[PDB]
Amino acid sequence: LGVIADDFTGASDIASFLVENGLSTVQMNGVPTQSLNSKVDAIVISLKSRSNPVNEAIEQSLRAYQWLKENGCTQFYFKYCSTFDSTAKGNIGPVTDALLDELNEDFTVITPALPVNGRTIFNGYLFVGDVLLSESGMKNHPITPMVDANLMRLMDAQAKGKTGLVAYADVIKGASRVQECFAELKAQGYRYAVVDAVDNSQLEVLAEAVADFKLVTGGSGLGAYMAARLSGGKKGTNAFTPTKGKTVVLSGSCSVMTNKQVEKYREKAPHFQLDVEQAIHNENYIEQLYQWVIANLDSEFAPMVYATVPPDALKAIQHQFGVDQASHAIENTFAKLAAKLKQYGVTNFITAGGETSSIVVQELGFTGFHIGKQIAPGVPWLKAVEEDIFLALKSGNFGKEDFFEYAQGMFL
Repeated sequence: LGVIADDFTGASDIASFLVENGLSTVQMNGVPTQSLNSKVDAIVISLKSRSNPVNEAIEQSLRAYQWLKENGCTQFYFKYCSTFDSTAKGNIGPVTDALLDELNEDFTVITPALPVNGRTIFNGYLFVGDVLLSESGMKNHPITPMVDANLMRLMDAQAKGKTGLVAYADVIKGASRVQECFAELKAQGYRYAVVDAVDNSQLEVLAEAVADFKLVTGGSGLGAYMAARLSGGKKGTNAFTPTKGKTVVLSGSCSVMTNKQVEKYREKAPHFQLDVEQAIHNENYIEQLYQWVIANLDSEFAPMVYATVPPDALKAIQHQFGVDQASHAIENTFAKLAAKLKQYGVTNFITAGGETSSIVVQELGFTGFHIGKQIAPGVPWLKAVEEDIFLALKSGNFGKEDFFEYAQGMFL
């Protein structure tokens, strides 16, 4: 199974869904230049093609497909947002068409639905919670505003073909009936088919119906049920975790949740607060931190180096050292420390904060990861494809208070 996602958050989202439903998954960030020496059930390629120039999105998508194809994928999934984010030139249609063309196929399904998570489709109209898409916040979206809730109309505006519908009344009759409707829509000259779902069992039916489709499109909802069918109901209970090795926590976020997670963890393990003044003027700071970390790698809980300070104290630093000057010092420090620790032999990295996580992954040079056991919603355990290194990247809002120790508790 090859998934081609139009954004990072969505790629991570569906990838977790595939794993939480029994499928071994590898999420590549961008089209890879080297083959995947690993045998997995699903490979998700994360792109930045939600609203970039349409010919770029098409070329990139075709490149992702060619790679996924070269690397064993036989079924493809074009993943987009559950709110159908696009415009009349919105790449959803162009990309679907390009993919259909390349594949020598002429029909596929459309479904940004996951009823349990407030994304329902009735009569082809998309609802976002209790209201129509056109009535939600999406109506005034900053990049891709949505003023029409009718999916067949939205797709028709940006597609080369015509969009049909498999209504609720027919989905509730089963997979076979859906296929009969698929056969009917195709005879009527439809190239795509929106499928209703006001309840999750409708995705379960569709999942079964599209079992032999060379290509399918949608949000995470369908992909999840496709994984559940392919796995036979298996869950993520047996997804991997880090094996025993040296671990380090690098916290840089100053969000309300992170500040509490740090305040709760410094109580449990060795902690060294990263001082911004020293990050910019002391040249031996990285060497000091490195020595300190490795000399505290034997405690019960991994040592933690953190920049995390209350949003109040942070704004005070931003207005004394400068927003960008202080941001760099912190990022360059974690990056150079993480590189030294990896060379030394640390195999598990637990980061906190969006920027801190990106910089550490950037420095270590990882291009993709094997998705593992879920530590918290949105925070799975990872393992680089390049080498046996595990990482837990926690954006500032995810995880409960005891996140740091918990992340470690599961593999001990």
